Amino acid sequence: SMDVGVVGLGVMGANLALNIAEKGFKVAVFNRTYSKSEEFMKANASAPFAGNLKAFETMEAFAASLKKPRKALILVQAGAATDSTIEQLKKVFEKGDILVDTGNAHFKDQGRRAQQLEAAGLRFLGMGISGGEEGARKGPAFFPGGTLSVWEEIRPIVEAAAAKADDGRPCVTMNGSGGAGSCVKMYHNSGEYAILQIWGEVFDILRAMGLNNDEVAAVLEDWKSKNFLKSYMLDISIAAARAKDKDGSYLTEHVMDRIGSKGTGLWSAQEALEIGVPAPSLNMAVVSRQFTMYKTERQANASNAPGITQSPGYTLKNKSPSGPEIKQLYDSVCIAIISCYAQMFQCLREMDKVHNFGLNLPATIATFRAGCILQGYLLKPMTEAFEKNPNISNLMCAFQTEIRAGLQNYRDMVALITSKLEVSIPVLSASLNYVTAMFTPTLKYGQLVSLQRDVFGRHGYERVDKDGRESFQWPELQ
Amino acid sequence: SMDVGVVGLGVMGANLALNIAEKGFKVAVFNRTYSKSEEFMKANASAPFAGNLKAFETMEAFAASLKKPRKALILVQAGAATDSTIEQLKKVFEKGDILVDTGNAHFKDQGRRAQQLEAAGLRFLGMGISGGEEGARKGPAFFPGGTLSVWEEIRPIVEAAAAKADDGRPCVTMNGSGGAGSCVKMYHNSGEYAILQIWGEVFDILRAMGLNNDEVAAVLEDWKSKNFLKSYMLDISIAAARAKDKDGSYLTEHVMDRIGSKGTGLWSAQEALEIGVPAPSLNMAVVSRQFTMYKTERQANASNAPGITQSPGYTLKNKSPSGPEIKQLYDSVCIAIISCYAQMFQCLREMDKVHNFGLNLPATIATFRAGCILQGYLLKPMTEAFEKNPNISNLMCAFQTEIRAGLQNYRDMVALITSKLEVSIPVLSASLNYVTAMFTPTLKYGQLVSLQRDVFGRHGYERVDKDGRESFQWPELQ
Repeated sequence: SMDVGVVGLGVMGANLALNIAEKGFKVAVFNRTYSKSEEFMKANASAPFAGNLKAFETMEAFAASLKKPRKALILVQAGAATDSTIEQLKKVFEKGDILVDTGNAHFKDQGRRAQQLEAAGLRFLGMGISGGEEGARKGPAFFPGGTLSVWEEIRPIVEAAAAKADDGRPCVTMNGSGGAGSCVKMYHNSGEYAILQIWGEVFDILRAMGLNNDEVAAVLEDWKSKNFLKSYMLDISIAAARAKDKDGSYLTEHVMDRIGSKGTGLWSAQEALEIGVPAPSLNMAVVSRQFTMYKTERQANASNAPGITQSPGYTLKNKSPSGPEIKQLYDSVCIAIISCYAQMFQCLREMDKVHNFGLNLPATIATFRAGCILQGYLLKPMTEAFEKNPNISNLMCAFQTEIRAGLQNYRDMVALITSKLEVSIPVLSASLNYVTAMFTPTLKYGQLVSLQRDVFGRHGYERVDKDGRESFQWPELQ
Repeated sequence: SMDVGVVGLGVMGANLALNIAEKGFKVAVFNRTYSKSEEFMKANASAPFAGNLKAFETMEAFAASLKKPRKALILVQAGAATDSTIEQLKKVFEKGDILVDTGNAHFKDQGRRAQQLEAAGLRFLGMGISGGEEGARKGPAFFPGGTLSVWEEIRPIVEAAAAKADDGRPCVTMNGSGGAGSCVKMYHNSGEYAILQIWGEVFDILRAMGLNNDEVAAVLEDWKSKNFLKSYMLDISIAAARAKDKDGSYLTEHVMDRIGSKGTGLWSAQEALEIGVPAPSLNMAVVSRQFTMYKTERQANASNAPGITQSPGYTLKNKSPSGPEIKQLYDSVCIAIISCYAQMFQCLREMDKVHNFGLNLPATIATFRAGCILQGYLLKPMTEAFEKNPNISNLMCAFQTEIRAGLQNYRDMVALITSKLEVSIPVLSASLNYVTAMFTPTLKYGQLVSLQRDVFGRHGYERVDKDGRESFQWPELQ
């Protein structure tokens, strides 16, 4: 009798299964195209734990092997296929069993699937998984939401396969009801986008300033040694920059500049907008990708107006990590990244208030420390900040010191990049605005726009001295 | 019999009624609280066209008086209010009649309504209207869409009431089917958001640079005479700036910095994101308002980190429009505004192909020339530009000259404001990135990010030299 069943042998599904197999649990496996199951069993025939790997043919056979209550991690990356798979399962399953969708769809869909199901007798759980291929095999992070009782049943299996933080804690924790887990995964992917784009801009900026791919890597490597930015994403950027083609040249130069995406980012942007929390970096991260996808249009515009974007340029006198400007960039990045995290958490906090998940923010953040793509040093003090005072106005307050120290440098660096370089910095730019705007008591432009709306729409405006709305009597303008 | 009916007497309802009856048509009126109709016919009983106005009892009556096919213009608040009203009408009308919704619905709802109604034997028309209270009376712009059949039946009343642009052409045209008209209005409101914000930013910047409310007015005033920026919104900004409170001080100083919104801008942002078209200025326009609504949080953040946004500052030598700095700020705005319109139009271009509206852009953009909020000089050359080459890659090229000339000024100003001023410039900033990004053939950050996605997710990447997708082999990182 199998302890758990894993549905869908993808990048994640197969690695995850192994991980759980190696942890000692007997796992029934199942794929759409049985053939793949074969190839799978093949490449892993020799593993020392291949005895815990039972492959199957028919759902109905697969379902009987699992110890009641069955437990099935649906690892089929889809939207539709996930619903299709849920139907197959739902039929061959019995009252009480569990269906865990580790899927990657809108938290709103999870609220649906769950609700139908409980009324149909089966128990559901929407759970996120971050770590990628390696993370899946070695130990990712999970972000569950759903029935409180369902968690306790599954806890042993996931706590064992989760990555362990520097404090022995497994990076998994019940985040709250319904789609709470899928929401956290969504916003996680949201911050991921903003951060990857930040590194990407750094690359573009340094290249513009005269550094070649190797010299860039040395500054990333220096920044890694300074510790504050130590992160997975930083590591992969270094790999990405040093990478070389078969012909011995930098890979990056042969890469078509069009960034694909699969939606998590897009939705987080739309919901942030929906509920109304300001998250400029999260949006511009998606917009920045949209920029690339329009390769054809950009090429046409260029032809129509040759070198219109031309600037004076700025070639670096000191291409070494200790150079004055490179230190200016460093601070920029540190703050920029901090604001990305800030916005990400503010969205989550607000999302809890609105959907009432009963989210335990400091418990959730703690599970970001390893396995997931967002892992890195900064997660330590951020976890502590939210542990120390859970009702903090905003995450940036906790870093008031760091921020004061580099804010001017942040301002100078983008001022210089803007006037002198021929590079677009969507995210680095939006992030600075987030910082300046969020620490400003009175935004004057809000006074003007507020009045304007009254001029044509007669919407009225709030006053700082009275109460209620006031509407001004305006002269005709046509 | 009656020429046409109007339901709902908001700021828009009443005025449009008078607009229409003044033009020679008999207009049946209805409303929920018959009191409101009483108050309407009340205040307007002396008008030389009152005999072309008739307040009604019930829909039985209202629908009774109208020349068949009944044509009704619903003018109530969007949402459930509209839904109800259409249902009441539905009972009291007959095969062939026409329901013209004109109250700001998300273009997807209109397309649905169209079908509902079309399967029930009635005709529907989603028809946006813009111009505000004054414009509603003097003649605004209309953005209709749905069945062509209805259009030619309504063309007289809407043409006669709409504003006429220079060439004497009225600001109305059939925009396409279904929700094509509401879509145009949605994006019209989206450009409006961005541009209002740009003026608001100008106010903030000059105030920061030392100008008092009356001195900025003089700058705008000079900008108007330069003609290129002549626009409605410019005019109202001037009024807004000049306005004084009963205590004889500037109104803006007593205004609560919180910008309300009603959705159209929000959705335009979400759909632009959805179809994937890059509209950074349209997106940040909504965010900038979000920034203001978080007044409480901003106030708290400021208390926990006093003087954190403290900057060098920059006071101007001459507060006269002849000031060199004021001159570059001018180029900045010109260019900023041009990209706003550009983004707006690209959104519609793609919207049309995805949703197959059969929209004729040059006809559509021509109806924006007068009556609507976005009206101004620029709409003239822009209209020409699209009549000249309908499949021009991006409107920005048609303005290559002006861009080439002011681009560095635009960069230097933004650089200056970023470095020295204690103000946030969300949209002036995003718009500059839109310009630099859209004219750049190769965005290098796209190369890094592209590869990054491969590292962890094994998503592969497109090559500029091979064709298809490739995936590299990477070192373990954990």
